[PDB]
Amino acid sequence: GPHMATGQDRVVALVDMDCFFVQVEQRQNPHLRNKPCAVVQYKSWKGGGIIAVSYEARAFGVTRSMWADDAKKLCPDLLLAQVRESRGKANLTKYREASVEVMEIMSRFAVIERASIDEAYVDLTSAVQERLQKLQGQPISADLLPSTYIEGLPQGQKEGMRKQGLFQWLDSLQIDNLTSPDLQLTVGAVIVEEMRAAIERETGFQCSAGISHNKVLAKLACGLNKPNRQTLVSHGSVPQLFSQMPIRKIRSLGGKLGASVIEILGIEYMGELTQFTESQLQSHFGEKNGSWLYAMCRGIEHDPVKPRQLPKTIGCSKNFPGKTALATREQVQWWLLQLAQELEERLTKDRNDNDRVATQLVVSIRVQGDKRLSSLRRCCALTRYDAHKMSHDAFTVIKNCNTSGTEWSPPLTMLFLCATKFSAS
DNA sequence: ATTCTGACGCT
Ligand SMILES: Nc1nc2c(ncn2[C@H]2C[C@H](O)[C@@H](COP(=O)(O)NP(=O)(O)OP(=O)(O)O)O2)c(=O)[nH]1
Ligand SMILES: [Mn+2]
Ligand SMILES: [Mn+2]
Repeated sequence: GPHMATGQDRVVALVDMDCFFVQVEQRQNPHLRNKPCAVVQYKSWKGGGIIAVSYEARAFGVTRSMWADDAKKLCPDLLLAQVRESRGKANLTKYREASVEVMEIMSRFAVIERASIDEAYVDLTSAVQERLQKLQGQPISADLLPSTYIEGLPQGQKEGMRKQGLFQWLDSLQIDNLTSPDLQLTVGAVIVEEMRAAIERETGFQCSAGISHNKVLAKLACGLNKPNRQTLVSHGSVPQLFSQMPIRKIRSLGGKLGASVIEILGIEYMGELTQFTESQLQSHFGEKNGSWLYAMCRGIEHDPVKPRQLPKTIGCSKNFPGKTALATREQVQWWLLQLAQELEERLTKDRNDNDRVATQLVVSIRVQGDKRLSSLRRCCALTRYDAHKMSHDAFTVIKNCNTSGTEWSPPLTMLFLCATKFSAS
């Protein structure tokens, strides 16, 4: 009872941009705004592969991983923006720079952990404490939460439902107790409204957010009312929320591990995990995963918001599927050089912006007919930012995969160069 | 023949 800690010590938010690459293209090209539109990579094979879809286009069934030619069958009016092509490959620089715009705004409010090109976690515990002291017992008005949903409310038109649930929540709040976790989350949500307003004012981009006591619940909360809304998931909301939540929806369980939880335990929903002992879960899934699962299904997770805004690696990849696979020495060399030229550009800019240098070069390849996504992964020293040296070293390190007797066999279906092991500069 | 990333765990 009094000694079962409840994982209510922190206020954590997850901010995720709405259809991010589409919004970047819509800001640049006003003719795309408020239209069914998507962003593709390449164009020749089936019109290109879609990686981002506006919410208008999602209403017709357009999804990521769809070929644009197929999406047009669902949505004949679909508008398309193509990712930039440089040195014969997709170049995501525009979206990386847009990401930095957003991250720099979020960093004004609190320490953030970049979790992807378009999302960051925010540790708001200290900011909430400061703001609670600033309010000096003053209640929290619904006007301060104009885009917030309270998960699980109302209890007992979409905007009308939203506001009913918010009123129920706010009428229940104990504002005089500076230590109430529910009040702390509410103040967190006020700050996140301010952060999201700043992002939209200063970039034009809309985003959604989750506010809860840890990263997993904040990420889950984010997706519940996208787009352009934020969602507060309280500790008390967890039993009902998890009682029908498929296990695969929880971050890290969308893959083989979640499938094995489902199959070994004979369950479907996160909440059903509560019926197992910590030792039982550790027995099936290992000591780390088992402890994590035991706490997670009760709404509890301890993973910190890491102070890390910048990527830890800078990588350059290209697939060569089907008959396009690289089958000569000259081909492999030329593409390694293209990859290294983009890597050198991004690294030189990184070194000037972020006062750091990469020290290790990772080379990964796939060969045709190989089941694995990495037929080989080998590292070497990254001593200078020179594309010719990096491409020559990558070839030196992969060349003994060639079984030919000028030819390359098995043909390569993927090349990948990644700079890692950064040190201050 | 979604492709192009990037974090993190295991051994
Ligand atoms: N190259 C590449 N980029 C991708 C891929 N998947 C996503 N991206 C890029 C394009 C995406 O815009 C961006 C962020 O991915 P999300 O946050 O998962 N989706 P979004 O923000 O579009 O919509 P929502 O409102 O549902 O969050 O990452 C992929 O497989 N490949
Ligand atoms: Mn997003
Ligand atoms: Mn995202």
